[PDB]
Amino acid sequence: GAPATVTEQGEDITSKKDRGVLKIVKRVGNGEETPMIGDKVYVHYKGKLSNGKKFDSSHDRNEPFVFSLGKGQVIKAWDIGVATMKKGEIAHLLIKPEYAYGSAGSLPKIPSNATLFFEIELLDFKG
Ligand SMILES: COc1ccc(CC[C@H]2OC(=O)[C@@H]3CCCCN3C(=O)[C@@H](C3CCCCC3)NC(=O)C(C)(C)N(C)C(=O)COc3cccc2c3)cc1OC
Repeated sequence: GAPATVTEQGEDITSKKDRGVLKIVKRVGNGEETPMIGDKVYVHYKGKLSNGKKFDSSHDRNEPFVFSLGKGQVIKAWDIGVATMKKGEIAHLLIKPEYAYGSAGSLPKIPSNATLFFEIELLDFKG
């Protein structure tokens, strides 16, 4: 499945080069601009525990998810990952626990020491 292909083939997009955030581009975006630190970002997403049978279904797929990039409003992996995405891009991210919920997790849905998998679609961004 996609987590194994991303662990196998994914690009390391970390500063540390610890393969803690691994990326495969699923749909090539528009042009060359990526969102910048402090921009509002608008995405759709699907997340799961990387071992997980199905994507989590507990958010509205219609409504864009919105956050301010690089401001610690999301797990570290998203501040890293989304910054790399072109408008219209769909990417896969495979994330080690130190770029997600670490030792604490976030019970019940996210256990301690959880590796996560996302599909993200970058819809738009604005300064
Ligand atoms: C700076 O560090 C953090 C900042 C914010 C948080 C709160 C959780 C945060 O969730 C996320 O960052 C990620 C990525 C953005 C989409 C939602 N996130 C999820 O982890 C998913 C998760 C993926 C694994 C499968 C189970 C679900 N969570 C969600 O999809 C749900 C709907 C379950 N969830 C509670 C939220 O999306 C709550 O809304 C958020 C809004 C902003 C940031 C976070 C969550 C946690 C942080 O560190 C642990």
